[PDB]
Amino acid sequence: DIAIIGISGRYPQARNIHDFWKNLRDGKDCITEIPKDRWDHSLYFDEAKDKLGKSYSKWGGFIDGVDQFDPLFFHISPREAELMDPQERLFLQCVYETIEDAGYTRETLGKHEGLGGNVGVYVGVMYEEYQLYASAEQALGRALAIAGSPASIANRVSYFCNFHGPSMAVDTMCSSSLTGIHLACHSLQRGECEVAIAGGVNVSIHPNKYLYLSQGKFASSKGRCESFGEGGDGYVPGEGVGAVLLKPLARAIADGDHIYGVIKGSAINHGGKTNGYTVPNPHSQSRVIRRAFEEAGIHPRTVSYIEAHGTGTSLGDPIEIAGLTKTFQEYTKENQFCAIGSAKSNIGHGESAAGIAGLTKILLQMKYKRLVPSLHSRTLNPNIDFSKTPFVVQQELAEWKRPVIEIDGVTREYARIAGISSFGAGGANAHLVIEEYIEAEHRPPSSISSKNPAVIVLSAKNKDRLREQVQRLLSAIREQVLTDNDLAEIAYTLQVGREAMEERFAVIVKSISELEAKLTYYLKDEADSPDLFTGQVKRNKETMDVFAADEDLQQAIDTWITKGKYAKILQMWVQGLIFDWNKLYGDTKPRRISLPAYPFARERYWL
Amino acid sequence: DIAIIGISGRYPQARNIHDFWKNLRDGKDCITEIPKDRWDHSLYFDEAKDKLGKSYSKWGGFIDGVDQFDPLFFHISPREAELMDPQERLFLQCVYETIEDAGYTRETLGKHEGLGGNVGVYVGVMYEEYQLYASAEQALGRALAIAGSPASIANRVSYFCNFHGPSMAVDTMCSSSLTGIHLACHSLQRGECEVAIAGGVNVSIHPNKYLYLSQGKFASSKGRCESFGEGGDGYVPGEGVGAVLLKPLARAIADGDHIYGVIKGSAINHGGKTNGYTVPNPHSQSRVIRRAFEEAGIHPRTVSYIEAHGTGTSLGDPIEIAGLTKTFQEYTKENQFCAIGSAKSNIGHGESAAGIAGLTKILLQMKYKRLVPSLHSRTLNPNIDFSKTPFVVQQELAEWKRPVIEIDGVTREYARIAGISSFGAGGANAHLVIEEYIEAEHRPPSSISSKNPAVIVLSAKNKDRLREQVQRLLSAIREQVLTDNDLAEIAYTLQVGREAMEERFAVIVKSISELEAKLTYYLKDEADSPDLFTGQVKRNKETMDVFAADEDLQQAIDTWITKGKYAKILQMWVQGLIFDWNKLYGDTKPRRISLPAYPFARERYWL
Repeated sequence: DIAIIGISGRYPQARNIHDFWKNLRDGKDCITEIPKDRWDHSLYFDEAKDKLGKSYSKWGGFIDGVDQFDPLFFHISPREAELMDPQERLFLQCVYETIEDAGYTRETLGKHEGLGGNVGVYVGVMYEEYQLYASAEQALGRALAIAGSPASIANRVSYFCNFHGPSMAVDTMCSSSLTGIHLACHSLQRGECEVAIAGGVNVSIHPNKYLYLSQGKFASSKGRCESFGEGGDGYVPGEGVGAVLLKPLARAIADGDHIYGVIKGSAINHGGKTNGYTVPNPHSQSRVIRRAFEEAGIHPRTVSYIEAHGTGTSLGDPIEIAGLTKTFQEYTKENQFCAIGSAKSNIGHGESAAGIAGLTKILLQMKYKRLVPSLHSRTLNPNIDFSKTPFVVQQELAEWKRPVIEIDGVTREYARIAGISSFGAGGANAHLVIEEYIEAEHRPPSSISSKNPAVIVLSAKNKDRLREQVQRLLSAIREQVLTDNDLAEIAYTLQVGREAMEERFAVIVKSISELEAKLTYYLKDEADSPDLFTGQVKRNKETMDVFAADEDLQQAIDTWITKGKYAKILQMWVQGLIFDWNKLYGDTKPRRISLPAYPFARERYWL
Repeated sequence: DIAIIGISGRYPQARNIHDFWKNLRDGKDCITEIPKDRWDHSLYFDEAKDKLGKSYSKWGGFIDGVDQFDPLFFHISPREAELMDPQERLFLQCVYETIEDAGYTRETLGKHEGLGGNVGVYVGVMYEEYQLYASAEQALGRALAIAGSPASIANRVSYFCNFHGPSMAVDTMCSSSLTGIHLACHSLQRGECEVAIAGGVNVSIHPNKYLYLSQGKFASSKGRCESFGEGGDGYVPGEGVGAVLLKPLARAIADGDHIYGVIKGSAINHGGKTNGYTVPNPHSQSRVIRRAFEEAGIHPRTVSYIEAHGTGTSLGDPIEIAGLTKTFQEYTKENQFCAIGSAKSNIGHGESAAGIAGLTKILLQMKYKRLVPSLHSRTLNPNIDFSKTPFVVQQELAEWKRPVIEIDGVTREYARIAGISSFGAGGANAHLVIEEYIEAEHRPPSSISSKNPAVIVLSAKNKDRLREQVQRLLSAIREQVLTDNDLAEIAYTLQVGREAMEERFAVIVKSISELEAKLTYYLKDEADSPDLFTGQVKRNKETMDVFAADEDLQQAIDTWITKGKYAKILQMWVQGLIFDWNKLYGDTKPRRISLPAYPFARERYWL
């Protein structure tokens, strides 16, 4: 029982999980031609399978802004950033976004150690194609040295966030993210780490990838993308970066963090010797799925949705279906009781982030309570008939009904269990089982009233960043339909889940409508207005000692907080004082919620 | 308690662990100038730290024959081999050599599964610099596509050997091998794998490595190699490949496999935020060593030898010594009771195989019962004084005396415990604790006599390979001073630890001297002679069904074996028959011993 308390990711035509969900439910094939920002793309295309390495050329899912970073926010020189892997940059940003989404600060995440916290980091990456530019430059002349060591992608994260736990970069073909989650979960069970950060990353920036994908017949001709049925003969590579935060279920419940799902079981293996290399083994797939389900203590009859490795390959889909059918028929002989689909039909093939993307899709589906359509499964493979299999491919958006079944003379309404599979080209295979979280009790004791008004504080490094942050908060309060009953939750998340920074903005509000009105008024260029607090921290330094080496001022702060006079405390917190927000809540701690993260800058940095 | 039952490795100026031990005990600095087979090496040298990337140029440990392979033995086309990573080739060869050394066949290693065996594979590799040639070719014109994915290094091994367990390639800077051993040991404890193969690999084949190592001030000026003391300011990179076979101690004892050592405990972590990147944290080092020793249940007072990360860096050695001193002073305040050294002063800096090389050095020292001299530690660092520390650097070959101490009023003669540390540049740190294996009882019941003569069988794929194998066996029987009391052990190892192949040679022998005489006579070109059996397997195929679909012949074989008439059974095993050698030994199973492995061919294959 390992809970998920935070997730983030950038995927093609989607900067956030919310945009990803919008594209998923709208059924959008977010796969287009290669941008001109990357290689010219006209040197290698020939429309025939002869020796150029292309002819599977203008089809790939790409994330906008791969060369965008805010190195200053991380205390990194521009000269260092220009030569640090974009995978590393993007993973660092995604980990920070995930930590912010979880409602935890780097200085209080797993911090129950006294020196910085025992947090593990696991990242799935296959290859680095950034130093290949250095090699090309060396061959042409000049001199340049980019080195790889994909361990940096996690070591830099652990160094910046000051984590004291294991930091390793696993590597299994097309299953690195699932293997990383496997290892992180086992570390959590053993107690090596109190909290973990698992994830994966992949970006396509050098044509060598496509050249190899064509030299080997792993490409997908002129088809738009993966097709789970009807004569699919390849897969379309895609970019993608993602991360998820893992904590034991009991600790998450006690701390009150919002939980997306629970990873009940996990498994990995290798197929072995087959009739050639890069040929999957249905027996091994069945065994790994079997062991995952046993470790999870789950009856397959209770499963409702399973995400498959997909790839639309001619000789991967029937084998995967056979393995699933064999490992499901052992216990139940019923048919057409489960749904099957893949996010690859939407976003392409990450090859390292495929597993994390599928996990994100499953979590979004389980949060919005709606099964999402698949793509290109209109006709289905003629080779295999789904009538005998227990799987029916989902084609349209539908309510994910809570399963109700009858086993062994007993009728029960089981929860929403789901499965995800990821099989590597080399032979490595991985599987995860997931289940939804059911809250025990849910009631806020009317904590908002004239006796205790809501305090809203936002901190950033500049004026533009603060403006973007407030814009995003307003847009979120609109698009996620937030109410005045989750005002204390927003206040707590913003108080003890966002680092204090140079520029600070604070207001006292009563209703959500008043909050929105004051935020819009601030967006309008007005200087002097009531209940508006704005300030810096570095312009003022003479009174730092005055309020740092004095305890009677702390007693005055306690008295003012008891009285409810938040105006002065905010007027001087916006300036410079450390403030324990936790003691503001004597008891009945409010839970955390998802809010927009820091709007990093978009500075360009390339060789 | 995880036992070691087999090891292999190729290191500079050493094709085998025996040559490695010879060079270690002789105190040989096996670090020389870059061979002309690799890059020209005269393009980048300038003797000054200005912009060419060299000026730390002609100093590195290299393994002879990095482009040598026997693809036919592995059923791989020459065209495939020319474009498969030399790291992958060398690791495959080393894994086969390790399995052969352990006295286990691929078809009987962890084979208690019914379909091929649940064996795990873990490999430590930092970077692949082989596709950089493809990039250079692309830039210059033409077209070529080598792709990396260092997971292949393990996936190919698992596919060839038909293993059904996890196969992953970890990546931590300069600690990948130790992290792999960590993960393999925990998998063994959890039961995911019954047997494991851990290892590491590194080869230097592209100048970009040295260019980066100079651009960053991680190089070692004009000094020959690492210097643990007296003004060392860098490290010298080196090539190296190695592997070790891991099994639980009880299973190894029951199966009778020879055991090198026992891994009592292991630990890994990350330093965190320090005063800059690539700066070690003594507190983190102390904590990881602490946790390793607790997991091992070992009192540091009982430790006798500890291998350090070394690297001779100006700002790594005092910090490592401080960490070790802090984590050792907690329990004991005594000084100069332990020895410290590094194999890096001999073989350079593997950066992925450093840990496996140190483990090999420790195992060889613990087998030959002799502490080996360090190198370049004549004067020692003036900054740190070893008088207060519990460590004295070993400078000459000496007997590794069994420690005898007095703790808490109780005097005891403890075993030979040892430690090994490996710290990464990024911040990842790892530590292992090792202890020797003490046999309970040791006596052969005079199993060799006229009533049961020794049977010696050797199989290879050709005549030249068989000739080399017999030459190596004779040279080994001479150089390891084997007697006539370990004739049954050799017979069993050769019978149930070597795959039957096309060319087979069999003899019946009584004394070791007679064995050597017959082998030498065979080396001499004679055709017809007594007690000599030679044959093929594929020239004869008509009687295969005759002896495969007949059981009365099996009864005749049993009767002949009972009678002791081995001549006919060998005369026809040399031809084609499967034979269960195990039933030849009714009881009192003989143990396995280390013998030379298959002499792979030296075919050259490069871009």
